[PDB]
Amino acid sequence: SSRVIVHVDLDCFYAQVEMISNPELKDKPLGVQQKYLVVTCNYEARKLGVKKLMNVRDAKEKCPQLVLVNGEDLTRYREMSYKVTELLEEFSPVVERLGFDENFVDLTEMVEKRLQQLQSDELSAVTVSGHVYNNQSINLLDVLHIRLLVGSQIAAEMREAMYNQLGLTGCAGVASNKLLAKLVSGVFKPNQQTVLLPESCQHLIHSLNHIKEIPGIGYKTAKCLEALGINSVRDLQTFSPKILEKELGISVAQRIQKLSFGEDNSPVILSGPPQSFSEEDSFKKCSSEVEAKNKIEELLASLLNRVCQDGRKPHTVRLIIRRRESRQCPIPSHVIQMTPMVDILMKLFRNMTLLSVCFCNLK
Amino acid sequence: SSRVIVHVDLDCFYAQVEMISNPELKDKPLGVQQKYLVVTCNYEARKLGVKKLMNVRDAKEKCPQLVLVNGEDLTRYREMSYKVTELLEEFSPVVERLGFDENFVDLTEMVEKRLQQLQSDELSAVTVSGHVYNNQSINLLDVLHIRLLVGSQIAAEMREAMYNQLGLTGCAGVASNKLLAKLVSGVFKPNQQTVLLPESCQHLIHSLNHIKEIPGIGYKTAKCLEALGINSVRDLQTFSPKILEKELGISVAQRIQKLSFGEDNSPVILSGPPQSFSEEDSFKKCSSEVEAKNKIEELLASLLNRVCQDGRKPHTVRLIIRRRESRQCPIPSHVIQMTPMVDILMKLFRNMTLLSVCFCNLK
DNA sequence: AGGGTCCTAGGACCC
DNA sequence: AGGGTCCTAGGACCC
Ligand SMILES: [Ca+2]
Ligand SMILES: [Ca+2]
Ligand SMILES: [Ca+2]
Ligand SMILES: [Ca+2]
Repeated sequence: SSRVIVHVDLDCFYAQVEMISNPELKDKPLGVQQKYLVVTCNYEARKLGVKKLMNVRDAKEKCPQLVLVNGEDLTRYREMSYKVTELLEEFSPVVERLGFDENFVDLTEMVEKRLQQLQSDELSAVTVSGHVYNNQSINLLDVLHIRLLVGSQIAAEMREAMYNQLGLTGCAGVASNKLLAKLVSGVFKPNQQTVLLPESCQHLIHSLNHIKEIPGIGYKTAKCLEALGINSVRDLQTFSPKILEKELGISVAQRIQKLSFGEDNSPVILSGPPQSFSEEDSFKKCSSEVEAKNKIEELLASLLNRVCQDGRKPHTVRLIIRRRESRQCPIPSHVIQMTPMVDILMKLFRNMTLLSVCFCNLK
Repeated sequence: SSRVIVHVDLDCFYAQVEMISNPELKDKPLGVQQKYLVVTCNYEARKLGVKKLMNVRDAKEKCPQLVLVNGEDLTRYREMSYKVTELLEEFSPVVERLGFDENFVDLTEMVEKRLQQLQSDELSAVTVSGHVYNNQSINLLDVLHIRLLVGSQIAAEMREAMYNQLGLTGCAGVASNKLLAKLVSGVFKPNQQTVLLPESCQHLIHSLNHIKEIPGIGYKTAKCLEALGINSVRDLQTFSPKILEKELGISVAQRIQKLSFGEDNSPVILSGPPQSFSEEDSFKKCSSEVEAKNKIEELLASLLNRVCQDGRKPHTVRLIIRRRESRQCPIPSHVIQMTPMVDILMKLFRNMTLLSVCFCNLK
């Protein structure tokens, strides 16, 4: 029932794609520009004082010597994301994606293969690759330790294979479940990998500086918790289970309190092909008229430049706004094998600072 | 783009299972008893004046010489249902179930195989099996006619294979989509099969005596339609498409009006294993106290006698009532590999003439 | 920002 | 009755 999971995380991802979509961006302070905000920055830009999601005013005032490229189209980032997943699936079929720049892999079949291609002295060579968290000694007699180094060497290959093949540097974190693997990967922040052996566990949850840093405890679940006298991870651990049941509910409170201890029971989900393809247009309360039309038309050009890909096609259409609301309905089947579409999306709008079109229910 | 679909329908199904679960029920007027109502009756019982869903008072007063068996457990009906689907999947992998006693099969690969294992004189033998609807002549030069007899012979085998193998008599209806196939199967009502060739189409939709008889036009969609001056199938055909769009919506009105003409674009859904396993307890406002507990406990005994089957197991639990409402939440994973369950279902009840427990999200 | 994800409670429907 | 089904609009979450 103990596992080995690894968690692979692409570095300043959108920007690292850019330094390969244009070699001249190397050793330059690069930021990626989305409306009037820098969405992410390469490690030259981050030490000149540019910060992720700090306005592009102060991006150019802490670093008026910053270079910028556009990030309002995602295409190159997304393609380069799926080559990452694809590459990791070459190591194991079960890979779970998480946004464009993280992935998990269950290594427990592949660790249990690699321990049965070792005679005695290959086992005596079972070292760590990368760092160990909280600089913990390894008792190479604890099979949980043994397995959690076999997985870390596997993690090295995934990272070097990403480099030698795809050209991406990225961090990896190995640990007995998706949660501790996700928190340990970020520890040694530039390009490297870190493995959480079992006794290090509590040292990684109490190192957090607010329960919002817990994977899965979000914006609303922090508000509720903070209005109960729960701020520290240990508050959330020691708090009454029943009172948590009945302010947050049975599904949340069982889940997030079990998180605070470092527990995560969920398996690695083979994401496979995506569920949906969608696009967004933010504006400063600009759309105030049925020129909602234009952005609906404009968002549907790219979407039809997308939902002809990967050999599948959509059956439902959804229009999302914040004048969130959504209206959806099935695409009339004769359209599935532009413009008549547009009037469908206006039937959804007329049925109701942002407009979005979304194509899902792919078959 | 024309297709051949067949629609197989088990006769007085629950009762026909009974006449095989007990041979002594042959040539007896059999009804199946659910609370104080006869849920269905074999064809001896139906000609003595017993009617499906007429109280078991008048069931025993139009036919005080009726024999009855219990139908408040479904098990034998369900097992015998899936042997039907299984048997039809042996003919084609893509079978769509519909309640316990109907199925569709797409025969368009198997018709297109069988027409390429015919030399000339086997093609000259391509007759109908069963009846033709509206007693229509067959121009054996129209390939749509040709294919819609090849499918009807296939339909014979499914029915005789059901008999010789499973022992069930049942009706079959073949037609170019799931809708006309479903309406034509019921035409010749005792055990037989009927095929709708293309020109017969309108003769089968206008033969209906209210738009509730259309597959998919239900209880609510009839109410709305009837409050617009729509009662006949031709009312619904000729009614304004836009006004239908904006009283019934874009997804309904596009769908059900296209139904009224005999059109159904939806493919045959390979149902595969079921999505959910659930159970129900009706009562005459009896549960009025936390003896809701008992029925929750009682419904969970059978459900755990069920959700250990077919090699899969549930991840979410749902409690349904009508004091519909439902509350669900994920089953804590340590329970997935009774009694602690019961308290979960009471956390759902306390969060709120019927009580039901439902296990789905099977993995 | 701009993408993604699943859950839920209800809504219709079928038999 | 007593089972089943999918859709939808929202709800949370992640990056
Ligand atoms: Ca980074
Ligand atoms: Ca978080
Ligand atoms: Ca019948
Ligand atoms: Ca109907």
